[PDB]
Amino acid sequence: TIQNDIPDLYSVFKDYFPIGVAVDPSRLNDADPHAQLTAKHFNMLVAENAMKPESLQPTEGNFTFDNADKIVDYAIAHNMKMRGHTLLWHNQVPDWFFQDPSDPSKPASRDLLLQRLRTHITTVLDHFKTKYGSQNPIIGWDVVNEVLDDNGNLRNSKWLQIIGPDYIEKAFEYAHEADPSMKLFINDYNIENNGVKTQAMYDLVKKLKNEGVPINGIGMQMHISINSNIDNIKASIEKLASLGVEIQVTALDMNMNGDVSNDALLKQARLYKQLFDLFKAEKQYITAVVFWGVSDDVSWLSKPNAPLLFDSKLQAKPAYWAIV
Ligand SMILES: O[C@@H]1[C@@H](O)[C@H](O[C@@H]2CO[C@@H](O[C@@H]3CO[C@H](O)[C@H](O)[C@H]3O)[C@H](O)[C@H]2O)OC[C@H]1O
Repeated sequence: TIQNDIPDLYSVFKDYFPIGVAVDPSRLNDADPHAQLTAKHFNMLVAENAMKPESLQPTEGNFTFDNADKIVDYAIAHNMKMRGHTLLWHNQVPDWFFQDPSDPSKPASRDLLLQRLRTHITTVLDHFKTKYGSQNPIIGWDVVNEVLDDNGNLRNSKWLQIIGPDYIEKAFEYAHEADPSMKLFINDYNIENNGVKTQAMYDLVKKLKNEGVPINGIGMQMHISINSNIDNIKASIEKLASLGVEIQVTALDMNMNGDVSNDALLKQARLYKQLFDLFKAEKQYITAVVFWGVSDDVSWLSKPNAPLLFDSKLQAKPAYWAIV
């Protein structure tokens, strides 16, 4: 049972940016405590899995939008905005995209993979626009997800192998052409550490924007840990923001490295407070902050963990109180 009378989390940040959460379509019923926590605390929603490539086009031409639409319907019913996650990734993407259809033992050509990418992107964006029109809550999409490797080079996924380095620019071109009203993001993890990957993201976006690629923002996943350095996060935000793009914190959670003790929860509260003070200070750049999961019991991180503001019993944790 949730605490109904404590402050609605997103309301605390009304003068800064929307506060969202990634959800599962099976946790949206009015009688479900997870759905109650969702509607109470967040004014933005993201599909944790239902809008990924495999979740939308499992086999070629066979589009499965029911779960995604259930989430969109819920966002509309609760006056929430949404982020679309994600049009291209190297995980949760079906193998058929990369296979020659006449000989599945061989790879698709650059032109065929690009055509499939264009058809996927266009169908996905046209689906939400035609079904929901002006009521479409989605304000932007993670057009590409995790395209850098941890050394800062382009990740050598099948997209890169088959097409080459311009597959990123093409994804953005296709998305922009399908729906120019959507803000287009490049999303990634570890770019908040002010290391080689942060520099590579800055370099890549600088390059693509100078070439006219329609990138509107950079999504910083923010899968931080109890040991993360706030100074590095501030420096990363400032560096990426210098490109003149929006910054969104897209998948925030805190890895406790196995320590879920009361002492650790207090340390987590101090760190989350510092993190949100930083986000508020950078409000001129940050346009959304989204948590990757509603409560600890439904977090994607393996156990034991305590990554979010609501615990495994759906109760507000010390970090929630520290922030509000
Ligand atoms: O077995 C499969 C699971 O492994 C899968 O788990 C999801 C994996 O993707 C996570 O979201 C990513 C978290 O990291 C970054 O933020 C990415 O951008 C996200 O996409 C989900 O949280 C997990 O639920 O689910 C499907 C199942 O078949």
